[PDB]
Amino acid sequence: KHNMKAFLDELKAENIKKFLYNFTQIPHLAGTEQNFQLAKQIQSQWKEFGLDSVELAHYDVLLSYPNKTHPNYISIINEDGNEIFNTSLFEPPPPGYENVSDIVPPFSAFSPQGMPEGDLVYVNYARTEDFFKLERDMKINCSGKIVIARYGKVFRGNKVKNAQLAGAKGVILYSDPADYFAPGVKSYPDGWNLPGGGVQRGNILNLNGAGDPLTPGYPANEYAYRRGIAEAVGLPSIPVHPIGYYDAQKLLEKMGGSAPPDSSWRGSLKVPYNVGPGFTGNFSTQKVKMHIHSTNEVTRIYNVIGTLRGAVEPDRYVILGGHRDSWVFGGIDPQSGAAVVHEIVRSFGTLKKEGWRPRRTILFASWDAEEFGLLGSTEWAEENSRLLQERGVAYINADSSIEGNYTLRVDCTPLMYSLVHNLTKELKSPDEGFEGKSLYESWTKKSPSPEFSGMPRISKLGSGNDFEVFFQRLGIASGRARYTKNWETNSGYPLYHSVYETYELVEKFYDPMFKYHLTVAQVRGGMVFELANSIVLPFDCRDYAVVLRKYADKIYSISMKHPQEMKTYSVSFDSLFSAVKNFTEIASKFSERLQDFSNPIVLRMMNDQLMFLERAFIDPLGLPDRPFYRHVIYAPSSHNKYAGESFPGIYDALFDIESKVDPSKAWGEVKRQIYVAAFTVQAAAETLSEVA
Amino acid sequence: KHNMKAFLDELKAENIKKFLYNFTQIPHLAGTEQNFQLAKQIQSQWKEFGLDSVELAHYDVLLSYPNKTHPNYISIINEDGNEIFNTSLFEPPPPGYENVSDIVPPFSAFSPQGMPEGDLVYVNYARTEDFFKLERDMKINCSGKIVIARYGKVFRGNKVKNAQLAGAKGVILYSDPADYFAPGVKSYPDGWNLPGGGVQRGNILNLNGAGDPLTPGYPANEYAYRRGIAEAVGLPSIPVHPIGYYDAQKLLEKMGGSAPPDSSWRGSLKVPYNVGPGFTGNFSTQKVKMHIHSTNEVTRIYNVIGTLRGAVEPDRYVILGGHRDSWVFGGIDPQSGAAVVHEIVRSFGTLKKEGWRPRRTILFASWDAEEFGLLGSTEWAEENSRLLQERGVAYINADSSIEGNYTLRVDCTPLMYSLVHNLTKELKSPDEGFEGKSLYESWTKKSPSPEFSGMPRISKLGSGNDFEVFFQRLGIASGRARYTKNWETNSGYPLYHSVYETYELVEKFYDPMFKYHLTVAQVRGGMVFELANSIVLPFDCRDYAVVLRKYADKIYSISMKHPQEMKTYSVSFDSLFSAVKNFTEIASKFSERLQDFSNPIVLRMMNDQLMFLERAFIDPLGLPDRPFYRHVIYAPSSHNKYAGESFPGIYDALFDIESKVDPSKAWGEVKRQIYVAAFTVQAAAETLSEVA
Ligand SMILES: *[C@@H]1O[C@H](CO)[C@@H](O[C@@H]2O[C@H](CO)[C@@H](O[C@@H]3O[C@H](CO[C@H]4O[C@H](CO)[C@@H](O)[C@H](O)[C@@H]4O)[C@@H](O)[C@H](O[C@H]4O[C@H](CO)[C@@H](O)[C@H](O)[C@@H]4O)[C@@H]3O)[C@H](O)[C@H]2NC(C)=O)[C@H](O)[C@H]1NC(C)=O
Ligand SMILES: *[C@@H]1O[C@H](CO)[C@@H](O[C@@H]2O[C@H](CO)[C@@H](O[C@@H]3O[C@H](CO[C@H]4O[C@H](CO)[C@@H](O)[C@H](O)[C@@H]4O)[C@@H](O)[C@H](O[C@H]4O[C@H](CO)[C@@H](O)[C@H](O)[C@@H]4O)[C@@H]3O)[C@H](O)[C@H]2NC(C)=O)[C@H](O)[C@H]1NC(C)=O
Ligand SMILES: O=C(O)CC[C@H](NP(=O)(O)OCCC[C@H](NC(=O)CC[C@H](NC(=O)c1ccc(F)cc1)C(=O)O)C(=O)O)C(=O)O
Ligand SMILES: O=C(O)CC[C@H](NP(=O)(O)OCCC[C@H](NC(=O)CC[C@H](NC(=O)c1ccc(F)cc1)C(=O)O)C(=O)O)C(=O)O
Ligand SMILES: *[C@@H]1O[C@H](CO)[C@@H](O[C@@H]2O[C@H](CO)[C@@H](O[C@@H]3O[C@H](CO)[C@@H](O)[C@H](O)[C@@H]3O)[C@H](O)[C@H]2NC(C)=O)[C@H](O)[C@H]1NC(C)=O
Ligand SMILES: *[C@@H]1O[C@H](CO)[C@@H](O[C@@H]2O[C@H](CO)[C@@H](O[C@@H]3O[C@H](CO)[C@@H](O)[C@H](O)[C@@H]3O)[C@H](O)[C@H]2NC(C)=O)[C@H](O)[C@H]1NC(C)=O
Ligand SMILES: *[C@@H]1O[C@H](CO[C@@H]2O[C@@H](C)[C@@H](O)[C@@H](O)[C@@H]2O)[C@@H](O[C@@H]2O[C@H](CO)[C@@H](O)[C@H](O)[C@H]2NC(C)=O)[C@H](O)[C@H]1NC(C)=O
Ligand SMILES: *[C@@H]1O[C@H](CO[C@@H]2O[C@@H](C)[C@@H](O)[C@@H](O)[C@@H]2O)[C@@H](O[C@@H]2O[C@H](CO)[C@@H](O)[C@H](O)[C@H]2NC(C)=O)[C@H](O)[C@H]1NC(C)=O
Ligand SMILES: *[C@@H]1O[C@H](CO[C@@H]2O[C@@H](C)[C@@H](O)[C@@H](O)[C@@H]2O)[C@@H](O[C@@H]2O[C@H](CO)[C@@H](O)[C@H](O)[C@H]2NC(C)=O)[C@H](O)[C@H]1NC(C)=O
Ligand SMILES: *[C@@H]1O[C@H](CO[C@@H]2O[C@@H](C)[C@@H](O)[C@@H](O)[C@@H]2O)[C@@H](O[C@@H]2O[C@H](CO)[C@@H](O)[C@H](O)[C@H]2NC(C)=O)[C@H](O)[C@H]1NC(C)=O
Ligand SMILES: *[C@@H]1O[C@H](CO)[C@@H](O[C@@H]2O[C@H](CO)[C@@H](O)[C@H](O)[C@H]2NC(C)=O)[C@H](O)[C@H]1NC(C)=O
Ligand SMILES: *[C@@H]1O[C@H](CO)[C@@H](O[C@@H]2O[C@H](CO)[C@@H](O)[C@H](O)[C@H]2NC(C)=O)[C@H](O)[C@H]1NC(C)=O
Ligand SMILES: *[C@@H]1O[C@H](CO)[C@@H](O)[C@H](O)[C@H]1NC(C)=O
Ligand SMILES: *[C@@H]1O[C@H](CO)[C@@H](O)[C@H](O)[C@H]1NC(C)=O
Ligand SMILES: *[C@@H]1O[C@H](CO)[C@@H](O)[C@H](O)[C@H]1NC(C)=O
Ligand SMILES: *[C@@H]1O[C@H](CO)[C@@H](O)[C@H](O)[C@H]1NC(C)=O
Ligand SMILES: [Ca+2]
Ligand SMILES: [Ca+2]
Ligand SMILES: [Cl-]
Ligand SMILES: [Cl-]
Ligand SMILES: [Zn+2]
Ligand SMILES: [Zn+2]
Ligand SMILES: [Zn+2]
Ligand SMILES: [Zn+2]
Repeated sequence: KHNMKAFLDELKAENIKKFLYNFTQIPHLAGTEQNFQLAKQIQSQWKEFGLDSVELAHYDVLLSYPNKTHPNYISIINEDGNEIFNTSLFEPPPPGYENVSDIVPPFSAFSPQGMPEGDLVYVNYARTEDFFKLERDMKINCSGKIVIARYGKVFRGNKVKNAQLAGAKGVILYSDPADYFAPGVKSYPDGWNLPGGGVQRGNILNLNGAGDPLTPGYPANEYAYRRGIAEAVGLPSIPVHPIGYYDAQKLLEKMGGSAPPDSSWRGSLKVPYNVGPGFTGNFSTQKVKMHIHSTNEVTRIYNVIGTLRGAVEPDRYVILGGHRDSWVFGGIDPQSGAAVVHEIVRSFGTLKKEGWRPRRTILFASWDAEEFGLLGSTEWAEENSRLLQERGVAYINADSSIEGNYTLRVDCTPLMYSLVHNLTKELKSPDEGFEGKSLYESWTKKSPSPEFSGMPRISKLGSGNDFEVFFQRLGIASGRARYTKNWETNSGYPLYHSVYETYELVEKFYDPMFKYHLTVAQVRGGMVFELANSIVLPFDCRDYAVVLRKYADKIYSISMKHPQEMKTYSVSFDSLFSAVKNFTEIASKFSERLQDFSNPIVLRMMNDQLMFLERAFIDPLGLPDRPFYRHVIYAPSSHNKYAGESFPGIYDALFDIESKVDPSKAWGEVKRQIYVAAFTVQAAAETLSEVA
Repeated sequence: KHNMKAFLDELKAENIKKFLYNFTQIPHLAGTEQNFQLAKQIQSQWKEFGLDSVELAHYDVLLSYPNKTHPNYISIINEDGNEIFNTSLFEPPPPGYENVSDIVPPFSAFSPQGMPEGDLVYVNYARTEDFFKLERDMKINCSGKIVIARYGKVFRGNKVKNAQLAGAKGVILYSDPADYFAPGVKSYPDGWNLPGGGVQRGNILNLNGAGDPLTPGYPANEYAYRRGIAEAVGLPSIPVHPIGYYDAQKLLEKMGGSAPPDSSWRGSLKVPYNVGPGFTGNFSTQKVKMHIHSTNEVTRIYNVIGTLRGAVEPDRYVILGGHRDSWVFGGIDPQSGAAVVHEIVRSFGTLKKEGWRPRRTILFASWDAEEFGLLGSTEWAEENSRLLQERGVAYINADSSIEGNYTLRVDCTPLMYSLVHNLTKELKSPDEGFEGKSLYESWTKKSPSPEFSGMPRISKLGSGNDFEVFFQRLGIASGRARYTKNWETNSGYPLYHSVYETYELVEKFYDPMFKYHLTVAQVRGGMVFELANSIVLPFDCRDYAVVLRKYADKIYSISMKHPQEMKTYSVSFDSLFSAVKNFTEIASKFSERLQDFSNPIVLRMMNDQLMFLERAFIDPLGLPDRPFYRHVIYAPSSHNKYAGESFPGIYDALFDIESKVDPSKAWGEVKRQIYVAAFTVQAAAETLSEVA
């Protein structure tokens, strides 16, 4: 039989292992020849595997690279202008890779050039609340200072935006052992921890879903009109550079000024974690100098797009996509995901060769330039937005398959919750101590839902990955799954975006039997299989009703911290709860009809109502000042692009509202967002009513 | 048989006559009790007629009314402040209506209040080119002057916007006999011309598709957040009032200053048509004073929505909509259209009672507050935008059925051209001298296409009516048809928006046998019938390809008036012509497939490609500073809301470009619009490619 079981059984751990090794021998940095060559290899193999069509879709987008002959570094300088300490120019390469060419040295992609010199301020994680603490409580002024921040907690682009708004003239990012060195584990190559010379690369843009900085709204094709750099979206205005903790210790150890305000500001280095500004008495005339000479350059990038045409609904697309570009070797990020995609394509193709086809079209994507701001997926979705809008059933992401070996992690739209529960009950757990048990059982035991007994935790979609354009801009039901660590005995994984993130890292420490990779291939591949083949789309609208009520309770509880203002300005959540109540009623009735209808028009009408339900949460006017975040229920947090926020329009209107100098105007805007949200929830509900 | 012929034969001229009489006995001004009562009558009758459901959809929107106890008027005042001449407070009512209550006196809806006093400047039609002529050629400064403009040529809202941008402190609008009095015809009640005491009512907003001024983007429902008046969309900032030509003559006769620049500035009154400023020597100390006391008030409005559920595709909507609110009696505008809609509903219902149903759902609408800015249709489309976006096949408008008795006038998307040709070849001409001939033959003879022998003229959609939200905002294929005058022996019709526009006007002078009304009911009703019942949607994509090439030629020819700048800034139309060429190729191939496929999924897939083709021309970012005009091929002209402009983004970027003080920036923006247009044409084309 050609059924999900056939598809699943054909997936092999050893294949995924072979593909991961194959993809991680040399760096595949976006816009380089090596990553174009990998694209052509993947294109060829997907054709060999049996896909109907496999094309490259290329764009010319703004990328950023260090200058090979003018290296980036940071100094402590003395009064005579002698640079008495310099940060490293590269990470010591790991065993056996010491002769590998083209390893990009650590840098912050899209930093402007500059050589600012000044006094340091330490800002903890550079989060919104860290700057509140500095400015409001500690009375420390960052204006004209170089800020040093530890990586962790939030997306590094938000840190830079926060430092810029505080008036900083530069930012130094560093990896603190508190956040990147698990106690009792050895650093690479002897364990999975970050060595003192290791450094996290990464872009520092604030694109808010725009895609290529020069072409917001439109694909960066051969005739595209480009904004001038001064009008580009999301570039930082101050120099930024990342360092490791050996180098950070040399920068922090001399810090004077104010003590850290409390223990949450202290990392693990043997330094006082003084906030500054500047150095203690004897060193008070020394300064910090950055030297950044990276350049932004419009560069060609290549997505691979594979199509497996549907037998019955070829105009309905289920998309499995993940990136291919990496900072260096991409042992975890993204090649552990890309190897799983490759095996999934291979398995679907085996079935296709035996005469099978999925009901709906499956599209497979290898995205480029994800690490530079989700550029490849976003340009392609801009090019194809009309097809995606009217035909996109779902998008399943496929970045890093593992960040740990403890349990599953799933983030998805509520419309997929029931699909994911059902699938994981039919998969075997690969966990020690759960042999013969389902993945659902092990996952539920290791990661219980905070709200329901006997259910697992499933998180909201945030961002920082290639689903953002499909979900938050276009309103296509989206999901992701991977294996993760125990968050209660441990900040991602330590070697993230370092030269040390290699094939050996995965093979030796994360997943030597490739059983977690295989489990992840079964979950992603199985979701795609069900989405593409189920007669009725496997979305349960009733799960959206439950979460909408949870999010309405949550946003109301935030507002209710301000009872006097709610009285004064007549701020009511009645309309939103009314909309949520109606959504619950209409969804329940729709579910009954879905169960209770041989009629393919009624089916397809009902599948269309299912497919367009996520779409109904899109507001074509976008959220305030973020026109590419159009989904009214979910947006990336304005304080941390990685985290999802629910009812983001209302959340941001209420955020720090007590500090707004015109409360009438601020509360007016809260009420406006309540209206927009109530209206959108009711409008989405009405898409599930009888159509005439 | 239940076929189009049965539907058509059931339509009766005498019914349409009865309904028109019934709808025009008293005024039905938006937001008044009489128009709520008419809504309830129509709702009841549509139910009686056999529709499946008939509901009222109400909204609370900003309307504008004169103050009953503080009348609007205009004076000439002398130096002592004595008002030596006052304009009329009302139009002399026509025979038999002298005791009719609740006739709103002439006013410009949404005028702010004020009593400005100053010197007059005559500005011809107050068009963009008229103000160019004043300011650039004649060196006449309108700043601080009251401007007087004749109605005609362009939408009166554009006149007011133009006068405001010229610095005018007030506007007087008047009906010149040149534009409202056909030579050799008597004025009402003895003929169809405008009497000297007649006055044209009408709103003067510049909404650019926003709908209710206080709620752009969202329906004005019971919990809606409203903008404060100062942030409202589209309100004028200077007082405006309309007068008739008896009163205009008294204002114009004393005018001094500069002679009119040429004969195109002279109307038909016995006055010199001097431009001013101010009066000739003896009267030079007299001024003009306006007194405007109208108020804007949020007011409830009611649309009637009738549903005739489709038998096979109930989730596909064909909409027949037209307004019900009138300035006074609405003898032509809108009740000649509304009576035709009523008869169309009656006929469809007769068939429904015999067991027939259309393939697709037909929705019938009686829109409210059209005369105050398309408010009823726009709020309802804002409320239902998700349903309309994903399910709207077409929108057929149904305002005034007659503006003359000469020939047909059709304005529609190119996707309907072939539908309209085919239908009109199957209808009888009602014209004298064409008995036994088709409507196509008479229409083609009387109104030949400017480009093709043996074809009739079909115009682009402009705006100023209830299709605007469906077509320019939402991208639903739209059309309209009516009977019109011979534009070559004659500015709409003379009695437009006057108390004299009555049932008797129509019955005595326009259409005594109601045969033109009947023809129009056959065309509108027949279009709806074919759209709702044809197995394959009756849209020919190839007709869009032909017009796109015409519009590309046209916009290129405008640019080519500036060869030096095109060289300097490297401005190429290559990408747009390439996109148009591709559209032509892909449409041709799609047409072959459409002809060449028992498979209802392929059919519906193909019908979806047909339905979403108009949709593909929508850009979700809108046109510059006009976010509700989203269609990239067609928008209302920025100089005249009534006229459609093709490639409006490029057109506006090129408009008066030689007067821009930064040519590099201006030509940059031309190139940007070329890119947006090329991309959108190519993207629309690709929706017609094989789907996988
Ligand atoms: C959740 O779903 C429910 C439906 O189960 C929706 O209920 C609607 O709520 C609105 C707003 O509260 C009601 O609006 C009211 O409508 C009255 C007229 O309704 C009649 O006519 C319409 C159309 O003809 C029919 O649909 C309806 O069946 C009735 O026959 C108005 O008269 C009301 O206005 C008056 O009172 C208000 C409030 O005090 C005053 O402000 C006004 O000035 C005026 O005096 C009012 O507008 C509507 O009737 C309800 N529909 C129902 C029950 O079917 C909820 O709106 C929905 N939630 C959300 C968030 O959308
Ligand atoms: C109307 O429809 C036609 C198709 O019939 C489209 O034609 C495309 O035109 C674009 C832009 O001109 C071509 O873009 C070029 O692609 C080359 C690579 O193409 C190959 O690879 C892709 C994917 O792998 C395949 O789709 C394709 O079949 C080829 O195998 C690039 O190398 C070109 O860039 C180089 O030259 C340019 C121009 O001198 C330089 O600026 C660059 O720096 C670089 O050196 C270029 O990008 C594309 O190949 C065409 N597709 C075809 C013929 O199938 C039109 O674009 C379309 N019109 C519009 C408005 O969309
Ligand atoms: O330009 C961009 O937008 C991104 C480019 C690039 N993307 P790339 O480097 O390819 O991928 C980074 C994705 C990090 C993200 N973190 C998160 O989602 C962590 C967010 C965090 N949640 C969690 O940490 C979390 C952990 C365990 C669990 F069971 C559930 C949740 C939170 O909600 O606060 C994740 O793990 O999915 C980059 O981040 O540099
Ligand atoms: O607020 C609004 O937007 C409109 C409210 C209200 N709408 P309401 O009062 O209900 O309806 C007014 C519609 C006038 C429009 N003129 C036009 O389309 C004339 C535009 C004109 N074309 C023509 O005059 C024309 C004539 C004959 C023919 F065979 C083809 C075209 C042009 O292109 O320059 C028409 O005839 O369709 C109003 O105009 O006051
Ligand atoms: C996840 O798995 C569950 C459990 O199998 C699925 O729910 C089940 O769905 C089936 C199929 O529609 C329901 O069967 C129906 O039962 C009713 C009578 O109770 C009858 O009217 C129908 O003819 C049919 O036999 C079943 O009740 C339902 N079980 C539940 C809700 O507990 C669920 O659909 C799956 N989720 C997916 C696929 O997203
Ligand atoms: C308007 O009326 C015209 C004339 O009837 C319609 O065009 C005609 O459409 C029919 C139906 O598809 C075409 O018939 C086909 O002919 C080809 C062989 O030539 C064959 O492959 C098919 O099996 C079928 O018999 C016909 O050719 C075509 N005539 C033309 C283009 O001159 C047109 O579709 C109508 N427009 C509408 C309904 O919007
Ligand atoms: C990248 O940097 C190179 C080299 O920079 C030089 O060496 C550095 C260590 C430092 O001393 C710089 O100031 C030096 O210029 C740049 O190449 C130079 O460009 C200038 C013209 O701007 C030229 O006169 C120099 O001779 C070049 N020097 C060398 C060694 O080639 C180059 O511009 C930078 N690449 C970029 C910005 O993309
Ligand atoms: C820290 O580095 C500076 C600069 O060194 C140069 O740039 C580095 C990135 C690396 O590529 C070096 O090889 C380059 O020479 C050192 O200061 C320079 O020292 C040289 C030779 O002594 C002198 O002629 C230059 O003028 C200096 N440049 C500057 C900008 O001062 C410095 O010695 C290093 N400090 C330490 C402690 O190693
Ligand atoms: C509409 O106008 C009335 C009446 O206006 C009065 O009569 C005019 C001819 C002129 O002389 C005005 O200045 C007069 O006020 C308004 O009613 C008046 O409102 C004021 C309070 O603002 C009150 O003191 C007066 O007595 C009222 N006069 C009468 C006759 O009722 C009314 O405000 C206006 N309606 C609106 C603005 O909606
Ligand atoms: C033109 O009208 C003004 C004002 O008349 C008032 O408002 C009109 C709309 C109408 O409703 C009249 O009945 C009102 O009296 C006349 O000037 C007024 O004259 C009266 C009585 O003579 C005097 O007491 C007022 O103060 C005047 N008001 C003003 C504003 O001047 C004027 O006479 C009329 N001119 C002509 C030629 O008829
Ligand atoms: C990754 O695997 C691919 C596919 O097997 C290898 O590319 C092939 O290499 C052989 C030997 O050079 C060639 O004959 C084939 O033409 C290649 N096939 C392609 C490109 O599709 C590639 O060498 C492997 N890379 C590494 C680093 O092991
Ligand atoms: C317009 O026609 C309607 C429908 O016939 C008339 O309304 C009816 O009037 C009769 C007599 O008053 C009532 O018994 C019915 O209840 C009404 N039917 C409705 C409202 O659906 C209406 O009187 C006519 N108007 C004019 C001005 O002639
Ligand atoms: C911080 O520092 C600069 C002076 O160097 C000043 O201009 C700026 O306004 C200061 N801000 C605060 C809040 O003190
Ligand atoms: C793999 O799992 C084991 C067993 O719990 C654990 O001790 C080890 O830390 C895990 N490795 C990684 C990289 O998380
Ligand atoms: C028109 O008139 C006023 C002076 O009353 C002046 O301020 C304005 O700038 C003038 N404009 C031109 C173009 O002369
Ligand atoms: C009706 O048609 C006749 C015959 O051409 C014409 O003389 C008359 O002007 C027309 N009436 C109107 C209102 O256009
Ligand atoms: Ca772009
Ligand atoms: Ca609105
Ligand atoms: Cl992922
Ligand atoms: Cl019309
Ligand atoms: Zn990644
Ligand atoms: Zn990454
Ligand atoms: Zn009208
Ligand atoms: Zn009108």
